Amino acid sequence: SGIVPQLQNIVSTVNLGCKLDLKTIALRARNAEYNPKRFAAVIMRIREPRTTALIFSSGKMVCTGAKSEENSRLAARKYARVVQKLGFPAKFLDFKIQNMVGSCDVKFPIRLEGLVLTHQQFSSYEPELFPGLIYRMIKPRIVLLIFVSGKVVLTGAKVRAEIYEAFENIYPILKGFRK
DNA sequence: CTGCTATAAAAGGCTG
DNA sequence: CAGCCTTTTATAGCAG
Repeated sequence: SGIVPQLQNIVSTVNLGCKLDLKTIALRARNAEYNPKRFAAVIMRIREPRTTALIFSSGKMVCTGAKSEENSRLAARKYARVVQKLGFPAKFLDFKIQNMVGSCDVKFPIRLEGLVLTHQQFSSYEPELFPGLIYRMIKPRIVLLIFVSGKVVLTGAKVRAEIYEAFENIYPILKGFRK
């Protein structure tokens, strides 16, 4: 297509390998908060890579907001180090990229009303509920949110190649419905 | 503007 | 048990 989807968000998980005292973490770490009555984890943030972590008493952690796999792992290690420095016997076990989000612009308006008819088996489009056509692709297994503006969001990927494969698969289809 | 509408994914505690 | 809740991010509609 000559168009490369840009990564906008990465969700990763890692296991610190030890029970954690969320109250202690919340009290001592800057940009760390804990309100068990609202959510069961410590919400911690760092400005670089700009991300947000959810740290559970179990030792498991969720890292969100990075723009790349590297940046996601880098952020996860920084959060792990913070917990480690606090005094907990933290490890860095089974780090894994769980979801990746990409977006691009095909630079032409799309006749979503048309796409939905021909690709009924993969599309959900109710403009009065949400303006984007939701395309549930099978191979690769990725969900695309296709807009009239020609903007496209792709999500559900574990590796970037899946975002690229999905976009390359949809491109010839969107061209067939230029508005 | 805010907070909804929809998408994926994980963590784990909570309600139904 | 299932499903909600929170967190992130592109996208773009809506009522207040």
